Amino acid sequence: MDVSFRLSGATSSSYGVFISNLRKALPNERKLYDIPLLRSSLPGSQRYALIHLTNYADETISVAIDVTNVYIMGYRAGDTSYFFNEASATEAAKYVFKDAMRKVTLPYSGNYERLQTAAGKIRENIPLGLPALDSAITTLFYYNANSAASALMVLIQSTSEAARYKFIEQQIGAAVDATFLPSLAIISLENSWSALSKQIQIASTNNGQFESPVVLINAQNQRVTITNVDAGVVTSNIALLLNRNNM
Repeated sequence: MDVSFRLSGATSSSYGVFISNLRKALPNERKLYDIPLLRSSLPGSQRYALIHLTNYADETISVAIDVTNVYIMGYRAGDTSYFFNEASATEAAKYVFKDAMRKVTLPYSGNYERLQTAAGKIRENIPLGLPALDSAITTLFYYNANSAASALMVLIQSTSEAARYKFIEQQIGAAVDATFLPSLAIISLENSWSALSKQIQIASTNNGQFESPVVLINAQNQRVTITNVDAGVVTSNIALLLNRNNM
């Protein structure tokens, strides 16, 4: 299922609607504690979906994502496609944006470690919020190489991370006319998706108890250890689980 989000006239509601639609395009056979469990894997012809993003100036880029883990493989702007420099993207290039006659291989893979190095900035130094997304779209639309890395980090957190965590969704969506620097509470959630997903799956057959704790940071910068599905992050935050079979 194709989905989309328009910055022109965007509101907290319209962003919520978009995130809601993004989550819906992700297939799942089961749910654990009402949280959809993503597929272990899918055939190339079902593995990808597109996210059409339109900035204020009405310029649009299509972002390709792997629906089993919500990872961005690359994006398309007009007749040019852009793929991350990694095996995942190379594989996706065989299925998406195949009519784009210009194919560009970005100089980095899509993980934070690589991107932060290319950007010379870590996530916490990069503003988020709808206006941030607009600007990121612009730099990707015209491919402003020296700013693409940070822009991609804005794109990832505004889509992938937002889909995974309702909290991140709230924070980014509330920032309609201004931006903000992401808290460690947000970064913490982003860094712990695999772990939380794994522990919740184990918990489903381990009396609701985690095998290993997951440490997060709350809004007061204190470390909070998660050990069971009664934790708030499990009850009222995490909106998708990465399959144990799929990293």
